[PDB]
Amino acid sequence: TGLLDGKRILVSGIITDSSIAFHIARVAQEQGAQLVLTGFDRLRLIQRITDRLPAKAPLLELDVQNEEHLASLAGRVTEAIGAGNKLDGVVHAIGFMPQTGMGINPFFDAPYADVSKGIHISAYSYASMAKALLPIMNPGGSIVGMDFDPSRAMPAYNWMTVAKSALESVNRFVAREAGKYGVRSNLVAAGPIRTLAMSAIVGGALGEEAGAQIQLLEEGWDQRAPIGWNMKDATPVAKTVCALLSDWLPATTGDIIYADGGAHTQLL
Amino acid sequence: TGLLDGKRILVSGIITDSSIAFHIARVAQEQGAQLVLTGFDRLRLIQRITDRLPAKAPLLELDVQNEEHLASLAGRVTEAIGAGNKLDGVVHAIGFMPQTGMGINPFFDAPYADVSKGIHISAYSYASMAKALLPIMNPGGSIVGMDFDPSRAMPAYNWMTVAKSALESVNRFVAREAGKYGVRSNLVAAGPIRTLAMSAIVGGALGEEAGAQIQLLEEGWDQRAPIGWNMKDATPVAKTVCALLSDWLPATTGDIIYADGGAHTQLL
Amino acid sequence: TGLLDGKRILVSGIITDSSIAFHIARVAQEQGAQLVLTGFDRLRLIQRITDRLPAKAPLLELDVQNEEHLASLAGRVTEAIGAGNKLDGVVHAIGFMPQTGMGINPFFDAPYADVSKGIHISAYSYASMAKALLPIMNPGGSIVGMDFDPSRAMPAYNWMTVAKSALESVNRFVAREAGKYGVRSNLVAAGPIRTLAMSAIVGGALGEEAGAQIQLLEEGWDQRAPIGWNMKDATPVAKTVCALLSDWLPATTGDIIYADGGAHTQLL
Amino acid sequence: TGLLDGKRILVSGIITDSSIAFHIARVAQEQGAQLVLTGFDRLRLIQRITDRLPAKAPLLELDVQNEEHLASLAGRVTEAIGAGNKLDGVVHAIGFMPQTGMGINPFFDAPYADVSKGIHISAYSYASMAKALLPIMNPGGSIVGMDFDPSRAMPAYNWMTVAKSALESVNRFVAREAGKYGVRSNLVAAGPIRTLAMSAIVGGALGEEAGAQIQLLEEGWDQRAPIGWNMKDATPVAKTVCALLSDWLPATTGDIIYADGGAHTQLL
Ligand SMILES: NC(=O)C1=CN([C@@H]2O[C@H](COP(=O)(O)OP(=O)(O)OC[C@H]3O[C@@H](n4cnc5c(N)ncnc54)[C@H](O)[C@@H]3O)[C@@H](O)[C@H]2O)C=CC1
Ligand SMILES: NC(=O)C1=CN([C@@H]2O[C@H](COP(=O)(O)OP(=O)(O)OC[C@H]3O[C@@H](n4cnc5c(N)ncnc54)[C@H](O)[C@@H]3O)[C@@H](O)[C@H]2O)C=CC1
Ligand SMILES: NC(=O)C1=CN([C@@H]2O[C@H](COP(=O)(O)OP(=O)(O)OC[C@H]3O[C@@H](n4cnc5c(N)ncnc54)[C@H](O)[C@@H]3O)[C@@H](O)[C@H]2O)C=CC1
Ligand SMILES: NC(=O)C1=CN([C@@H]2O[C@H](COP(=O)(O)OP(=O)(O)OC[C@H]3O[C@@H](n4cnc5c(N)ncnc54)[C@H](O)[C@@H]3O)[C@@H](O)[C@H]2O)C=CC1
Repeated sequence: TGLLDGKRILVSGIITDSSIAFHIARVAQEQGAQLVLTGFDRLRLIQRITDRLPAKAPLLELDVQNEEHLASLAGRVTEAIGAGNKLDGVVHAIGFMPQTGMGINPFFDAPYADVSKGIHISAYSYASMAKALLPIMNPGGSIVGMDFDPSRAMPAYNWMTVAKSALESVNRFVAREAGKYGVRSNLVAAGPIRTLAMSAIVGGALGEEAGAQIQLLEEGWDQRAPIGWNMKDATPVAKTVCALLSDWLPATTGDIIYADGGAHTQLL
Repeated sequence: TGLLDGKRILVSGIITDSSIAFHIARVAQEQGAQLVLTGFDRLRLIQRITDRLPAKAPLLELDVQNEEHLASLAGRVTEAIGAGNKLDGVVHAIGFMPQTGMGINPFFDAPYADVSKGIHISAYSYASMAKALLPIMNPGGSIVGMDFDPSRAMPAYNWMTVAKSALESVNRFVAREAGKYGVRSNLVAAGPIRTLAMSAIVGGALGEEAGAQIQLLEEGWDQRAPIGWNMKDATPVAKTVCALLSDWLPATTGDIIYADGGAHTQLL
Repeated sequence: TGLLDGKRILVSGIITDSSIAFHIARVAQEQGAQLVLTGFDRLRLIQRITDRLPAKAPLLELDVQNEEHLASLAGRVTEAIGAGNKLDGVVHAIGFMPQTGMGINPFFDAPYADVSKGIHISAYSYASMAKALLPIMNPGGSIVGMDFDPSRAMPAYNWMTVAKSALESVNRFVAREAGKYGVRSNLVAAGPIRTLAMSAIVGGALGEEAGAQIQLLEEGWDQRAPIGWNMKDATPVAKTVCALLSDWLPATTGDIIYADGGAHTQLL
Repeated sequence: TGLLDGKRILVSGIITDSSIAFHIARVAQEQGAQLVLTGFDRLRLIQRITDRLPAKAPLLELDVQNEEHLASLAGRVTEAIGAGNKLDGVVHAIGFMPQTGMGINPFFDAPYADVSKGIHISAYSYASMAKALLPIMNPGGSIVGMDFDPSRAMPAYNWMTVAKSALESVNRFVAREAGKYGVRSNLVAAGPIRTLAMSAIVGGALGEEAGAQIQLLEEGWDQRAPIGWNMKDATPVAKTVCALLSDWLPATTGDIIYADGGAHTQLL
C-alpha cells in the first residue's frame, strides 16, 4: 500500500544489500509495488540478499550483455507476473566499467575493449532493457536508470563518466521509443553512495590517488549540497526513483532527476 | 488523504480557475494537504474561484511587491493555520511582465521600469516569499516556483524569458538559504499551458506575429514531447509540483523539474 | 595590424588599468583595432588611465542607466569615428551590484531597489547598448559582454550571479536582434580576475566570510582548470573577447565562450 | 601567413573535398599553418583530393581503430615535420556510425557491435589520437574535434548522437590530460553541413522518413540560427576550428564552441 500501490516493477541491479537497487526495491515494496527482480551473475547470492526485502519477488537472471537473456526476458517476466499482466515500471540500476577505465589507470590507457564493455553494460543496456521490456509495459509506465552526473569531468571516474554521458544520451532516445507506449524514461542522477564498490575505491582498490580524489569528491558534495548529502544513505535516491516510477511526475521524460542533495546546482 | 497528507501548504498564484496554481491547489487538497492561499489584487474574485477547491482554504492578500504584505505575511499565515503550526510547503506561482516586455513590442523597446517590475514579481519575489516564509516552515519542507524554461531564447516571451532565467538563478540561491531550515527549493519548468493570459496572446493580444509564434511554439512542444504535451491540461504540472511538495524528492534542491512532456530533451 | 585590423570597436568598462576592459582595449589595439571608449563616471580618471593604451581612443561618457547618454550615444560615436563610418565591434564590460546584493549581506536582505539597479547596469544594459549601437554597426559585426558563469550558485556573488543569469538570457535575445544586422552577440564567461573590486572583496570589504569564500573559489578554479587559471592575468580573457570580435568565430552567436581555464568543465 | 602562421597541425578526417576537414585544412593553410594530414582507407583518393589544398601536406595513414597505426603515428609525424619539431595543433574530424545505428533502422535494433564501432571511431578515437599525439605537441598546443550537439535527442542521428555525447565527455577528460602538456582540448559543435554522406541521407539513403527528418532539421536550424545557417558552406566551421587552433582562445579547454549559427541558443 502507498505511492506505487498495485504497480508491477522490474528492478535490476541488486548485488549486495548496499546496492542502490536493493533500497529502490525495498522502498518500492514498502510503497505497494509488486516486484520482479533481475540479477546478474551470482543468482544464489542475490536470492539470499533479496530474501530480506519486505516481500517476495521473483528473481530472473539477466546478463545485460547476453542477447538470449534479453531475447527471453519479457516471456520470463510475464511468467513471473502472470499472463495478461504487464509491467508498470522498470528500474535499470546496472553499471560497470573495467578497472582500466577507472581510477589510477591513466585515462588514455583504458583499452577500447574495456571501455566498450563498460559502455555496453552501463549505457547501451538501458536501451536493451527498454527494448526487451516496452512490449510488456502498460501505458502510464516508467523506466528509470541510475545516472551519475557526467556533465563535467572528475578524477577517477574516467570512462565510467563517459559511459554515463552515453547513458544520458541513450535515455533521451529511449524516451522517444518509450513515448509510443505511453511510457516515460528518465534517469536519476544520484550523489556518491557508499556502495561496496565505492567503499573499495575509497579505500584504495583503484589506486591511492583515485581513492583520495573520490574522498574529496564525496566531501565536496556534501559541503555544496544545500541540504547536505549522506553517502551512507541510499534511501533519498531510492525514494526519488519511486517518485519517477509513480504517477507524480507524469509530464517528465527523456529527463534527469538529480537526487544529489542539490550539489550540482552549487559551485562551491 | 494521500501524497501530501497532513502537509500545510501555502499556494500563491490563483487568479482564475485556469491558473496553474488553481490546479496545484486542487491536486494538493485531493492529496491531503491543508492549504493557505494567497491572492494578489482581486481578493473577492479569488475567494469566489477558490470556493470551487475541494476544501476550504484561508485566502490571504499578498502583493509580492508590497513590503508590508511580506513583512506581515508569516503572522497572517500562523493566524490562519494556528499557533505552533508551521508550513510544510510553499508554492510560488506568480509571474508578470508588462506588455512592453513581451510579444510584438520590440525587445529593445521594453523600458527598464517595465522589465524591473516583471523581474520583481516573476523572479525576485521567489526570494521574498522564501524570506517571509522560511521562518514558519518545518524541516523537510519544500518551496516550489513555476518556471518556463528560459535556457534558449524564443519569440514573444522576451523579457519574461529573461525574468525566468533570473528566477532559476534565484532559486539556486534560495535553495542555499532554505537548506539551513531543512527545506528544499525547486522550480517546476512547465510546458505552455492555456491559461487565460496565454489564450489572449495566442489570439493576438500582444500582436499577431507574437500570437502566431506562440502557437507554433505550442505545436512544436507537443510534436517533440516524446509523451506529447496537452496545453489545455495543467494537471500533469500540478501533480509535478505536488511531487516536489512531497517527501518523494527529498535529495532534490536548487533544482528544476521539467513537467514539459519531455519537450526540452528533444531537438526535433 | 593583426586579428582586428581595420575594425572599429567601442569598448565600455574601463575604470582602472586592472579593468578587464583595459586589457581588451589594449589587446584590441595591439591587434589593429581602432577604438572608441566609453567611460562611466570619472571621465578625467578614465582618460588618464586610457592614455596608457598603445593608441589614442576617443572616450565618451556613458552611464548605462542614463537614457540620454544612450539616446545620444550613436551620434557621439559616429562623430568620433567619422561620418559614413560604422562600428564593427562593441564590448560591454559593465557590471555592478550594490553591496547589499553581495557578499556577507544575507541574500534575502538585498532590497529590490538595489537588485534592480544591479540588474539594470549588469544585464539590461547589454540590451540598451545593443539598441543604441546596432544602428551604427557593419554586417559581420560583433557585440561582446562579460559574463561570470552563473549556472550554479556560489557564495558571496549572490545577486550579481542572478544578474549574470539575466545577462546570459538577454544576450540570447540580443543575438536575435543583432542577427538582423549581420551582427553576432556573445558573452565571454571569464574566470575570477583580480580586479581592484575583487581584491577588495578578497581582503574583506564585503565581509570576512565572503572574502574567505571567494578566495576558496579562486583557488578551486585554478585547481580544476585543466590549463590552470591565473586570476592576476586578464590577457587570456582579453584575447578571447578579441577572438569573438574577429572574423574567426563567424557562426557563433547568442552564445557563451568560457575563458575560464576550462574550470567549468571539471567537477573537481 | 596569418592566424595560424608557423603552426604545425595534423588534420585528420579528409575523405572528399566536401569533408569538413578539407576546409579546416584549407583555411588552416591559408592562415600560415603547416600541415600533416591523416587519411583513413582510400589513401590514393585522399592524396588526390588534398592535392587541391593551397599547399602540400604529407598524408599519413590512420585508421583510428588500428592500434599499430596509433602506436606508430607520432614517429611517422615527426618524420613528416622533422626531428625536434613538435605539433601545435591536432584536428580530429573523424566520425562514423554503422547504418544500423542511424536513420530509419529502429534505435533499439542497432546491435551493440555496430554501436561500439561507431563509438570507437567517433568518441574513443578522440582520446586515442590525443594519446598518440600529446607526446609530440608543444606547450600552447590545441586539439580540436568535431561535435554535433547531442544535448537533445533528434530523429535519425540515433546512435551517432549517443556517440557525440560520449565524445563531449571524452573531450573533458582529454582536456585534463592535455593540460599537463600546456595543451587545450575542445570540440567544435557544427551545424548540419552538406557533406557527401549528409546529402545521401537527405536523399534517402538511410530511409525516407530519416531523410525527411534531417531535411526538417536542416531547415529549422537555419530558421532559428539568429545569423542563419548555410549547410552548404563549411567555411564558418573551418574558421571556428582555426579560432581554437590559434592563440586567441587560450583560456578555453574541455569545452565546446558552437559554430552552428547560434541555433542552439534559440528554441524557435
Ligand atoms: N554508487 C554510487 O555512488 C552511484 C552509483 N550510480 C549507479 O547506480 C547503479 C547501481 O549501482 P550501485 O548500486 O552503485 O552499484 P552495485 O554494485 O550495487 O550495482 C551495480 C549492478 O550492476 C549489475 N551488473 C553489472 N554487470 C551486469 C550485467 N552484465 N548485466 C546485468 N547486470 C549487471 C551488478 O550485478 C550490480 O547489481 C549503477 O548504474 C551506478 O553506476 C549512480 C550514482 C552514484
Ligand atoms: N501559462 C504557461 O504556459 C506557463 C506559466 N508558467 C508560470 O506559472 C506561474 C503561474 O502563472 P499561470 O498560471 O500561467 O498564470 P496566472 O495568470 O493564472 O497566474 C499568475 C499569478 O501571478 C499573480 N501575480 C501577479 N502579480 C502579482 C503580485 N504583484 N503579487 C502576487 N501575485 C501576483 C497573479 O495574481 C496570478 O495569480 C507563473 O509563474 C508563470 O510564469 C510556467 C510555465 C508555463
Ligand atoms: N573581475 C572578475 O573576476 C570578473 C568580472 N566579469 C565582468 O567583467 C566586466 C568588467 O568588470 P571588471 O573588469 O571585473 O570590473 P571593473 O570594475 O574594472 O569594470 C566594471 C565597469 O562597469 C562600469 N560601470 C558601472 N556602472 C556603470 C554604469 N552605470 N554605466 C556604464 N558603466 C558602468 C564601471 O565604470 C567599470 O568600468 C563586468 O561585467 C564583470 O561583471 C566577468 C567575470 C569575472
Ligand atoms: N556533416 C555534418 O553535418 C556534421 C559533421 N560533424 C562531424 O564532422 C566530422 C567530420 O565529418 P564530416 O566532414 O561531416 O564527414 P566526412 O565523411 O567528410 O569525414 C568523416 C571522416 O571520418 C574518417 N574516418 C572514418 N572512419 C575512420 C577510422 N576508422 N579512422 C580514421 N578516420 C576515419 C573518414 O575517412 C572521413 O574522412 C565528423 O566527426 C562528424 O561527425 C559535426 C557536425 C555536423
